[PDB]
Amino acid sequence: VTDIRFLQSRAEHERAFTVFWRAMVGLPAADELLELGRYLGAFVQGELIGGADSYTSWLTVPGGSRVPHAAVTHIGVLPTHTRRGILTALVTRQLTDIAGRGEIVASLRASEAVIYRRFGYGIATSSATYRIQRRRAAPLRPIDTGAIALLDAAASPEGLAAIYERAAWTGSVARPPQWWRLHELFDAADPVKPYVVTHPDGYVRYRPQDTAEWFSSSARTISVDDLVAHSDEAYRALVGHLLDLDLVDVIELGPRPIDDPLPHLVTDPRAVAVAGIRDETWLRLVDVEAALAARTYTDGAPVVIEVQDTLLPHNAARFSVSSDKVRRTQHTPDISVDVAALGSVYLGGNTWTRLERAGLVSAQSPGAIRAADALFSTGTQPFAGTNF
Amino acid sequence: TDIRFLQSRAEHERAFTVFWRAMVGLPAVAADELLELGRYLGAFVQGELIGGADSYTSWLTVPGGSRVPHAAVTHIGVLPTHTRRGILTALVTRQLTDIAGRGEIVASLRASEAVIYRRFGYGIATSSATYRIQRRRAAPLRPIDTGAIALLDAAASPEGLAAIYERAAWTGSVARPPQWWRLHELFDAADPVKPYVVTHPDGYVRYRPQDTAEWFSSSARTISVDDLVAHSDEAYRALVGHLLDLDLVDVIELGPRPIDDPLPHLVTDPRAVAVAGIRDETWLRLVDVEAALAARTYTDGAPVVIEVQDTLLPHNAARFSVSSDKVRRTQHTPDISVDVAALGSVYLGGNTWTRLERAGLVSAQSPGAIRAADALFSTGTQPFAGTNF
Amino acid sequence: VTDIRFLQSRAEHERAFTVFWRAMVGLPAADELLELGRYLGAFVQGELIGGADSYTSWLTVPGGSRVPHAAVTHIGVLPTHTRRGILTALVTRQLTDIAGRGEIVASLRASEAVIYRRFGYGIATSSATYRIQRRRAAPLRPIDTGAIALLDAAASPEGLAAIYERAAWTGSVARPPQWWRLHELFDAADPVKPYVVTHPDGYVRYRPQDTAEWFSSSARTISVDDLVAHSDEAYRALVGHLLDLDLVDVIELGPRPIDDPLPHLVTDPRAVAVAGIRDETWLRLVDVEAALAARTYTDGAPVVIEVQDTLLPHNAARFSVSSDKVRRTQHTPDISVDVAALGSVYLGGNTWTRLERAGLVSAQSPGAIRAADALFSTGTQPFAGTNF
Amino acid sequence: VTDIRFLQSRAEHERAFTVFWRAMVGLPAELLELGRYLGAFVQGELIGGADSYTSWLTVPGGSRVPHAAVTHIGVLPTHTRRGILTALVTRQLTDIAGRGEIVASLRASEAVIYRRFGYGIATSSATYRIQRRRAAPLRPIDTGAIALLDAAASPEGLAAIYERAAWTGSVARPPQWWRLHELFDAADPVKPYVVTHPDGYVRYRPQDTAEWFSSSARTISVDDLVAHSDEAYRALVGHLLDLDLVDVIELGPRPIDDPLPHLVTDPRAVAVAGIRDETWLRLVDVEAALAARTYTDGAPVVIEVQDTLLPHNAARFSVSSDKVRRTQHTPDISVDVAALGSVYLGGNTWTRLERAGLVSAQSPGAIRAADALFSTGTQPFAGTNF
Ligand SMILES: CC(=O)SCCNC(=O)CCNC(=O)[C@H](O)C(C)(C)COP(=O)(O)OP(=O)(O)OC[C@H]1O[C@@H](n2cnc3c(N)ncnc32)[C@H](O)[C@@H]1OP(=O)(O)O
Ligand SMILES: CC(=O)SCCNC(=O)CCNC(=O)[C@H](O)C(C)(C)COP(=O)(O)OP(=O)(O)OC[C@H]1O[C@@H](n2cnc3c(N)ncnc32)[C@H](O)[C@@H]1OP(=O)(O)O
Ligand SMILES: CC(=O)SCCNC(=O)CCNC(=O)[C@H](O)C(C)(C)COP(=O)(O)OP(=O)(O)OC[C@H]1O[C@@H](n2cnc3c(N)ncnc32)[C@H](O)[C@@H]1OP(=O)(O)O
Ligand SMILES: CC(=O)SCCNC(=O)CCNC(=O)[C@H](O)C(C)(C)COP(=O)(O)OP(=O)(O)OC[C@H]1O[C@@H](n2cnc3c(N)ncnc32)[C@H](O)[C@@H]1OP(=O)(O)O
Repeated sequence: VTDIRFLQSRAEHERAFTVFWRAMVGLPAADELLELGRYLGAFVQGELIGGADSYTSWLTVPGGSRVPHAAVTHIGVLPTHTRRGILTALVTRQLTDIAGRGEIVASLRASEAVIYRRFGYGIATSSATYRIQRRRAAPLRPIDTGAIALLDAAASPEGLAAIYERAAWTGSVARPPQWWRLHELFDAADPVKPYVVTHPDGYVRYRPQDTAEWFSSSARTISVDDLVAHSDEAYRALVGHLLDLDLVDVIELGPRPIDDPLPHLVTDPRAVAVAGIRDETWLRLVDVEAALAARTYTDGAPVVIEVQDTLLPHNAARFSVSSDKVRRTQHTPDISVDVAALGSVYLGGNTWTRLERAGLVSAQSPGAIRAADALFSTGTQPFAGTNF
Repeated sequence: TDIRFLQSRAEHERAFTVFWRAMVGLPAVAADELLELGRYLGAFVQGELIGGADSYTSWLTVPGGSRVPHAAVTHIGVLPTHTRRGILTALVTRQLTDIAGRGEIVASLRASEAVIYRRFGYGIATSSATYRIQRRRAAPLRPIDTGAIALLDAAASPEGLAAIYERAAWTGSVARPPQWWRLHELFDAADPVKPYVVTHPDGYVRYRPQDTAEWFSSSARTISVDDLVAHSDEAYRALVGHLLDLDLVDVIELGPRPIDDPLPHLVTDPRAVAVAGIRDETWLRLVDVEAALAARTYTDGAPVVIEVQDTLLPHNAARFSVSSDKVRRTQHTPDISVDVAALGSVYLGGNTWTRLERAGLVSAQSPGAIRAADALFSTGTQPFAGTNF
Repeated sequence: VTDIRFLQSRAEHERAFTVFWRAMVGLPAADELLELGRYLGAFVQGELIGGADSYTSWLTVPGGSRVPHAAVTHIGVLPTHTRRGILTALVTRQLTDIAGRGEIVASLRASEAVIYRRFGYGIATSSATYRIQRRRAAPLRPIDTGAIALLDAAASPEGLAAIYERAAWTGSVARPPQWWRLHELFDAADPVKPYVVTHPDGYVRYRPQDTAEWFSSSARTISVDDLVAHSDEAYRALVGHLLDLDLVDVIELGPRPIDDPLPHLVTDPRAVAVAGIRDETWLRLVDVEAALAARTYTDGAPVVIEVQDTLLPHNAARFSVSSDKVRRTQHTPDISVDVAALGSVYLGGNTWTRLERAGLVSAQSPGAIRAADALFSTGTQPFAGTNF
Repeated sequence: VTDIRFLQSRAEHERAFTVFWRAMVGLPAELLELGRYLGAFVQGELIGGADSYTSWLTVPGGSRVPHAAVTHIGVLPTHTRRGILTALVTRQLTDIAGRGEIVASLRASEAVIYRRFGYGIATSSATYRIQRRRAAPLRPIDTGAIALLDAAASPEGLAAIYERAAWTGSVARPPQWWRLHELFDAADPVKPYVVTHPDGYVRYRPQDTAEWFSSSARTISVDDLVAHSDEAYRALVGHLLDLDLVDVIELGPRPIDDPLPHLVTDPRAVAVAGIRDETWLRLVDVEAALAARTYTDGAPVVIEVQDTLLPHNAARFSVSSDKVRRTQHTPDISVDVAALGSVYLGGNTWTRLERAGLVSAQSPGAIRAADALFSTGTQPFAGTNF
């Protein structure tokens, strides 16, 4: 009755866009936004009623390695065909196809947080929203900003793509040409054009809010939609530019890392308030063995992790993880966990102790948890400054 | 201007009114019930007491579980008629030197303003979070065993809850002396809404219903959890599971809680748990840096040499070789340079070396020096106190 | 000093539109949206300074009969000519002209509730606005939905007009071609296009709200502007479709009947909240005898209602009303009421007991009020769902 | 394991109160009728309960039927989802039947609890906000019989005025109810004004008194308006509209069809600020309830009632203005007892419940004939909570 196959014609590609938009209901150019050969379709009695797509991408794992990543998106089923196992059919077929392509991880941005964990996706990174009261944000230590250059209207999508390409922070994802084309359209839809300030090692985009009432007796606020900084000097210089921007009362940064050292840049840490925290990267480990081997660890003793994976039985095994070697093992495990929770830990956005506390990790010794956290610990919280 | 310790009870009573004046907006009990007799410092100009700073004999749990001698600093304040004259600096300098002589190695406080104490070496070492849970959306991801849960609402005593709290082992946890419990006896008496107290063999939870006059209103029946003590993973799930299953409750507000509280991982809908706010908590001041670094545990990494800057306590201004095996003073060239305030921020695991280096508070001489230091100091849980003073 | 005549030129029709817009102050080709030979103009010293218009329409009265109805609208006088009796002159001529056309009722939508009762208009229907918390709205009984069809971009204004034409609910009014052309203009101006879902016996139009901030932690809301259901099965199927939309958090229905059985469709009636109730149909009985005879009654004993009418003395008489016959009588009345309050009861939107409680009905015999409610009682609250 | 019995000592009744308060969680901190409180005991400890009061309820036609005012229902959170409430409700309803009472009603804390037991939403209440400056009377309103009785009001005197209540949906206010409201009035520092009429009274309290003499909207709140006559109703409301310092008058709870908008020249001065379910009605004896109410001079209709908890009501009833008896004739209408309760007081019609899928018709005119019989002129309303 229901057939799941890859889309193959421009007519099928265009219909999948209409189907995906319909399922999203409230989402605000034709097929120059897609990558040919990765769009799955769900057909009942002939008509296309759902689908799931992905893009060839990479993902930066702890240690800087850039792993093959499938950026899953465009998932949706028409309301006339929901609750029939169609998404499950799409996701199972998609992950198997992602595996055959040599890709090691897949990630998405969930429209609802109750959908994808049953398929092995785990919340691996989170994002924060900061509101800075600029009048209270004098820098604790001097900030240079000498290399700052204004590029407001002269900025191009090709120039910002060149700066972003050298992104090295953990959790960062590829921004293909199709992603920049999509944001060319978003920029055209907003009448307020964004300011672009650059540094030799980064840039920052910001837009004024309620401009019709700028001179009012309220908080003139700007909104930063992208902050790319490949060096500590660039991070401080770019942030320092905002703290020194005249006429600005409130600076809103979002999405930003949950451990962004904004409170440590100012004499008054309370000038920086966290206005919200949200789940970001839903990571699905497609090849668990290859994923664990692509990431780096600390000089600890090896720990054996038994992973449970129902959709991909190839990952259901025991792995000895160490800074020296990652191998399949038959030794008794130190930790047993499902692939979804392993994905939550994989990028460093969660620890083994906290997932065990929630009841998602089974330990054989109280110090097995400590040993595993000693290996997997990272210095920065992972963060994907990009949505798709 | 004379800075001396208070001695007579009249001076202790006057220092409380002086502290209340400095706080301006703080909400009848003898001062001796809430004070430690030999620990209150006073600031005198002419005969008049115009400021002071106090502390309590306490402990603090550092990474590794060790319970370190800790000075719970509080009651700090100067009258507005004597501010900007160096009086607080004289109080803090005398207080920190006295804390050192008592053999206590750390001091912590709760700052009324975030712009006061970093100049004295205090660093934000822990933070607290506020969660709002939409109970209808918070069905447990895995089944939660609540059979050991017992209702103890009116039968709870300050002495009985103190016995459960004493077994606190989480990093950042601080002592709750009898004076702390006496103070919260008064806060409970002032509030007409009495709190529910639900217990588990390894913990307890206190919660209070909000706007009771409009309880049956359209919607948004909220409860407020002011204390969640759980010494076990099973106790943690049972106590939270008790909250998620409470009938008639629409919104559950937890605060203050650890910033890494695994509430989003307990429920099928992580977005049923929303972070409503994050605030600085522990302002930590390392009084004996060497003894503090030696009391905590580290991972099996290579040693790192940290050069510490300390202006108030030059005894700490030195170079320390930090490793899981030994912590000693060294003359070797350092791998990392930091002031004592930022070292305090990292000490409990609430900050990493990379993020402080990014803010310009850490100077590295090798690229991997930061990575090596974070490998040693990293911890699995964010530090958290859950108690104020 | 003041001349009242019908407009006859397109230049006059265009100015009457400018006068009406000026009188409305804050309201957002005109001959395409107008019906000629029905627009009255008020001329002072030659210049057009006010007017009153109407459309040839019908109105569904209790029992299903479709009576000749004058859809009055476009009433307005310039602020430089108010409080001079011009509206009273406009309304008197209009109602007399409506009477000569053989039309028996007139209705309008009042901009202010203090204007039209002095002319015999009474509030005959009211409308409600519902907000449904979708997560709490599981159906009490299973609702089928196989006959539901998505028709979003394939919908035509002509097709929905064909579905609306079968309207049989009490209070429903004609939607002339001019009305649909007017709503073509509203739909073209809004960049957000509406979803159109159909059933063999009805349809429903809905629009997503704040689409720019759809994925944020704020309740994703849709707004239903039209719900047409000619059968209980169509009503349940269409509403059931809304309750099953996967990404929707809040459903707003409005305007809807004040007795819409939404709370009885769900296990949690409090998932449906009434966000407001407002007067809708201002009904004016032009031919009281013909109106009373066109509607149906219950098998009760006749009651004699004495109607007071100052503008139209043809209605100032006593009428013996029963399920069998409606006649003029000289017998002593059982009930005395002005035509304005009779209009309020005429569609079933009010009862005789409550209007007597308000002091608008006088009873001359014991039990006359009780008897009158038995005849005039209806099972459904009247409702138009259409504005003009 | 779990034992369900009636309480027998005041010590048990008092703990049942604390257990009820515990289950209610956030309810604010003698008041009982002995011999009507059911308790749930596991190993000698009381962990749940359900209580009721001897009361009456005004059904269409004015008849005052024996009514069980259900309240105090609650189970400790350590013993929920084990069938204890179902055991309490089953025992309670069978006990209500044995006492000769024909209806039971309650005020539900959650709307998702009691329908499975046959309770139906029979009345709803509304909250009105009147912009007093815009509320001039449409017709002149007399008020010479209005008398200020503010501090001279007594619980015993006001209870005598309420006793003459004849509107459909009204319930008895026992002495225990007035004692409970004596306690609420003593706790509130703002004492209520009490204005009387020969046929009614009205209680009102000023809102936010601390900022009265200079703010945006000085509002008063009317918590009780009892009026046994059209003249008393207009006089009492007219008194409120003529209070010189009041900007906004808030009435609640009031009937959903309160003719306030028809009293003023500006109907939009009266806004509906909210609508909430009120009476959850459970027909304990369907036949006797159908007989106690009045109907119009229509043709008989046969109603088939479904009732799982009380099979005595599972039958077919011929309803007419002359006679209500059990019959074996094929029914014209089929309904479960919960939905029949929704219509019983006139707060719902057969057409709207059928449209919601709660009524099945066997004849085309059966729905229309049933509405002809059951129609009432006033929406039912219980100006009282318990
Ligand atoms: C990467 C992105 O683009 S995120 C965008 C996701 N898309 C949307 O939100 C569009 C709107 N929604 C939809 O299109 C659909 O509801 C989908 C795709 C989310 C789900 O499609 P379905 O065909 O209904 O899924 P399926 O039948 O396989 O359900 C599998 C299980 O997940 C559950 N489930 C699926 N979707 C949801 C949901 N939205 N909320 C809660 N539970 C869900 C089902 O109950 C079922 O559980 P069960 O096995 O215990 O019965
Ligand atoms: C643990 C606790 O209880 S926290 C409670 C702290 N108490 C209060 O906040 C009460 C209100 N404030 C006060 O009483 C006083 O302002 C105090 C105690 C904070 C400071 O007392 P002072 O006598 O003015 O301090 P002192 O003169 O030594 O100032 C030292 C430096 O800190 C600065 N400083 C002190 N307080 C503040 C403040 N509230 N805001 C900003 N800067 C301050 C001074 O400007 C000075 O800086 P400088 O050396 O560059 O000139
Ligand atoms: C169907 C629709 O389109 S409704 C749209 C109605 N139009 C508007 O609201 C536009 C703005 N207003 C206007 O154009 C004018 O004020 C109108 C049309 C409301 C009234 O026109 P006028 O020529 O001033 O009316 P007119 O002089 O005949 O007044 C008759 C009586 O009604 C009263 N009246 C008229 N309008 C109002 C009002 N808005 N508020 C209160 N009373 C009014 C007058 O006071 C007068 O009472 P009186 O005899 O006791 O002195
Ligand atoms: C008249 C008055 O006083 S109203 C006051 C009502 N009391 C309260 O609201 C206090 C808070 N709630 C409680 O104490 C309890 O939840 C009670 C009393 C409502 C229910 O007690 P329980 O022992 O859990 O009821 P019980 O186990 O018999 O449940 C019977 C059914 O109703 C359902 N149910 C019972 N209470 C609820 C509720 N609050 N929400 C949703 N469903 C419920 C159960 O799921 C069960 O359904 P099922 O047969 O499909 O599995």
